[PDB]
Amino acid sequence: GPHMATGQDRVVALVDMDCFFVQVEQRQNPHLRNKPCAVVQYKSWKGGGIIAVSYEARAFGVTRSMWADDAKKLCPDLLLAQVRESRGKANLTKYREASVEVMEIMSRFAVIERASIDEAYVDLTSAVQERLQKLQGQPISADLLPSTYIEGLPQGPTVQKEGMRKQGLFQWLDSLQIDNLTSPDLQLTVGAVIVEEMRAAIERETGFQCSAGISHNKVLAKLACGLNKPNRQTLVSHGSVPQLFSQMPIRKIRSLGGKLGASVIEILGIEYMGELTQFTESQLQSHFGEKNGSWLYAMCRGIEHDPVKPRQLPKTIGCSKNFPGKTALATREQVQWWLLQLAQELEERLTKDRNDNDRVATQLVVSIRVQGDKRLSSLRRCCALTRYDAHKMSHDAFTVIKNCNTSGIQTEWSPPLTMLFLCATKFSAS
DNA sequence: ATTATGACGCT
DNA sequence: AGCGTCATA
Ligand SMILES: [Ca+2]
Ligand SMILES: [Mn+2]
Repeated sequence: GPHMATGQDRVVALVDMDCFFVQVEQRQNPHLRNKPCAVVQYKSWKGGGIIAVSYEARAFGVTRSMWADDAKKLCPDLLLAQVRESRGKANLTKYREASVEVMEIMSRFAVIERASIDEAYVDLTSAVQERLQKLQGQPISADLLPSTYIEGLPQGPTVQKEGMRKQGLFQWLDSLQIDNLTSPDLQLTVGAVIVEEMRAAIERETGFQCSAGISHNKVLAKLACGLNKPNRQTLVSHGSVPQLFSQMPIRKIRSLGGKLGASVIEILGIEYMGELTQFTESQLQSHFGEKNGSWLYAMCRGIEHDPVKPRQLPKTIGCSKNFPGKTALATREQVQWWLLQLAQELEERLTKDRNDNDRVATQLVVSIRVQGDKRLSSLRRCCALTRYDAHKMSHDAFTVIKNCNTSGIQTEWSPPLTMLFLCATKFSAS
């Protein structure tokens, strides 16, 4: 009891931009602001595929991975912004550059781990200790947490949402013991103060709104972030975990949304995260392996130790294109033309990366899919990447994959290719 | 005929 | 190394 770790040593936040590609387009085009709108890629096939949706549009049932023509059936007034096309393919440069804007602001506050194009983890443990010493055991005012929800509160002995938020925050702050600098609840609270400041800086300096979660580890921070979107932040305390997890579907936890999570549910005959506490660590290891079992055993108790890695930049730079249905590449020169298109975009991004970040990729990965296959990827081969030249890279890509062709005729390609992928990897300092 | 990515684990 | 899993706009 004295020695049982509680996984409360760190303060971790996850900051996630609201409807990110939509906000990027709304900043650019004021006519889209405060409207049901979505971002789409391509247009010919069923109006294009939606990849981001404003909250106004979500209210009509518009979702990601919906065709625009179908979204227009739910929301006739839906406004659409198209992803840029370059060299015959969608080009995401505008959103990658907006991502860098936000990541650079966050980095002023602390070490961040880039987790996607629109979100990053923050280890706030040191920043919190410093702010605590400035504070001199002075109470934290509700005024410093103007957009913060405390998960699980209010509780016990107003019908409007902002009213409930303040009720919960007051109960939380009323309870706090600001006298103890080592108190995990106090540490989370100060972490939340800092994240309010970070989110205010992001909005001031970019125009973009975001949500955030604050907790003691990455999984809880990610879960917290989702609880009160958009434009709000949520503090999930160690103490809030039993109630939170008691009705939390297992698939909601990061890494459990796929096959492993489905197996936890099936094998154990349970539905909610909290139900995992009734198994021994060895039981969980027996079913799910040493690593997953130990992870699950601690995670269902609110404990996880995965560090926030100090990495602000992506580890790989890749370019890919699908060729679905009848557009599949059936001739050699088709294949070679697109390999060149991909390689030209890759060269452009790599050259920019080398100048910005002082590094060079050393490996080129080539991937394809074949019609009827499998699997998102059918085949993956690597070769050396020694010069940032598209023509060399595309010639090299063709070399490592040309034996995939089962056509006796070398002018034809069989089976037709439904995907091409070029990825640069293994960066070295330059 | 969601598409275009990007990280990490297994063997 | 090559494959598979899981994730995000
Ligand atoms: Ca987001
Ligand atoms: Mn995200």
